[PDB]
Amino acid sequence: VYLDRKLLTLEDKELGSGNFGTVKKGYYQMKKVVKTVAVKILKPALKDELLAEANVMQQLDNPYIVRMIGICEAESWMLVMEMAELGPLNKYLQQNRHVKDKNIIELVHQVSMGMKYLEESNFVHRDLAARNVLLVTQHYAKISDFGLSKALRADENYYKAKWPVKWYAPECINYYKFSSKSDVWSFGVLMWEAFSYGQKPYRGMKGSEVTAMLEKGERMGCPAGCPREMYDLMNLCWTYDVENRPGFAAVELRLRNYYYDVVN
Ligand SMILES: Cc1cn(-c2nc(Nc3cc(C)c(OCCO)c(C)c3)ncc2F)cc1CN1CC[C@@H](O)C1
Repeated sequence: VYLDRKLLTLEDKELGSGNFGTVKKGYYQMKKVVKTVAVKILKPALKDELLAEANVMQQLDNPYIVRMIGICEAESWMLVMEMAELGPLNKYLQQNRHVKDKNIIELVHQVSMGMKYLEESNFVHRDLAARNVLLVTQHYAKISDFGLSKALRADENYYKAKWPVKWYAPECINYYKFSSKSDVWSFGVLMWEAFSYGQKPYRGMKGSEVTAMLEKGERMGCPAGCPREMYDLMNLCWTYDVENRPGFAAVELRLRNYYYDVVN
């Protein structure tokens, strides 16, 4: 878990920024091979946020989740993760419009598998969005950014709490209640983004107006070229009633079936 700072080389080129500090590309020397890494580098008591993130990531072990290599303490705190070279899903899709619906299905299914695993592990992501899906290849996606994630208690199926309101289920807004079903809501939004080639959801609207729209039963439209069955799934993810909204097992199962029908 604790990494040697002298085995780590960080590139001066920044990769991304935020109110924690930065993220940078680098290399971690293993026994005989060098591993390319993404390093989240810490700049009041937000130290414990990073350790919590690392603590969540240490427990997760799935192909469709970004792997933690370890933590490094030196000059600043540093969370070392494996590198996904192609970067965020939404930016990739914005710049690669030729990508085919079948490819997008493949990627969203991969995300659904990662989230099904996360659901089984009783973790809530609480920030599932296309920006937080990182591409290893055009055909391999991983879920990133566990800074807001929580391990559910063995007796509860939800967590009670600056929010990405556009990705949030009604019960998150109305009751501050975060569950794997609320991750499912966010996945619907993520799907909409993917099939819109990285377009922003609820363009030009304030959170309060988004909340108002959803309350009236209104939902985002079916993106250009999006198969109707995938849009059906988005709407199912946007089921207002948490209890009737499906879990990731059923969401994943629907994606799996549809995808392997497309390869047949
Ligand atoms: C916590 C964290 C981990 N990572 C990682 N990034 C990468 N690869 C990567 C990331 C970006 C943003 C990226 O785009 C750089 C700007 O074009 C590219 C080409 C690769 N590989 C592995 C990682 F673990 C990135 C972050 C920062 N997040 C902020 C919002 C979300 O987009 C990412």
